[PDB]
Amino acid sequence: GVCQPTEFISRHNIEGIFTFVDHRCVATVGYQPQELLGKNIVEFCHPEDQQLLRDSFQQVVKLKGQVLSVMFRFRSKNQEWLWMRTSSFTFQNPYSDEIEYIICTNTNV
Amino acid sequence: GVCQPTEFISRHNIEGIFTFVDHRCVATVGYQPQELLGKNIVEFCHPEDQQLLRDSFQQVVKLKGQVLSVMFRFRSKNQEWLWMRTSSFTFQNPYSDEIEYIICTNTNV
Repeated sequence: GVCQPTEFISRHNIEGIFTFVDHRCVATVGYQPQELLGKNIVEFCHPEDQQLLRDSFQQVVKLKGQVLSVMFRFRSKNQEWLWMRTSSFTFQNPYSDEIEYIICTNTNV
Repeated sequence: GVCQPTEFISRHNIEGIFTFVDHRCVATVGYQPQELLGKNIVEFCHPEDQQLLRDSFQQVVKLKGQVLSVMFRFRSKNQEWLWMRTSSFTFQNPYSDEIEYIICTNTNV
């Protein structure tokens, strides 16, 4: 049942900064979580795809709890553009209903 | 870019108890997080698929950090068996490398 990884989950603040990444990012895009944490996801995005990815972040926060999916090229550690299909949605605190973070699942396609 | 959901992320203890579920579970399997949290995932598994799912949970902890993927039928709230493809892996504390959670991404096939 052993899988090689094909996706990783990240958490982001509303501006796009990585605040959590699981270790599958090493296999998927070549970076350790430590190399991504504190950086904006848009810094790893192909310049042509940056408005898509920005629009995704803006919209996911406007309709809290709605899921979006976007496709964009991600800069791997090995200096390749990797096509990524990322689903995004906000996670609300169960008690205040405020946005706690944006949850991204980033799949290499 | 709006997506209807057909996967959700859960976290589990080593025995399979749900300790986290995102709200996409409502669309995917019909339950609120509160209906899953504190129950074992095996309680929602078709009896014929229970040993596969047990074997998954046993092995993911043995090779901590390795990703596994299993297919099993999940009992939805609407009393239907839904085929689920679940990837599982343990998330390690960044400083001790001890297991903190099992992270499951549960996708309706």
